[PDB]
Amino acid sequence: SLSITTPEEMIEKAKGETAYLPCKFTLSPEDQGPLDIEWLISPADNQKVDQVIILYSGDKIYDDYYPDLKGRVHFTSNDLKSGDASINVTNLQLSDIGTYQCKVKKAPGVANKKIHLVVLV
Repeated sequence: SLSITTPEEMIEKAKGETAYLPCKFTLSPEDQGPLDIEWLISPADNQKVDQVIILYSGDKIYDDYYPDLKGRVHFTSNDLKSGDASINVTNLQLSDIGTYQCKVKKAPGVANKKIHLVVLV
């Protein structure tokens, strides 16, 4: 088991600003496997869902590799292993509106949490 301590919440920011989407987690004793973190986006302005935007796996970050939000979504912490899977989305666009899901796995534990993002003109 594994818990994401951030609550599901709605972040509202203005176009062109930076959105911080928190995702902080704690581990249970059996979570001894490799830390794996992913974020997915389900945008409001298209019917595509669960698209990967960022991944931490094998102690490497893959961010711009994923086309959605390329160049604009990055992990905020310099130590993800300390329990901080949060991300920043820079230069917010109206197309960024949607539901973002943080997925944290440290085998065998798994947890997920959704953050809703609204961008204001």
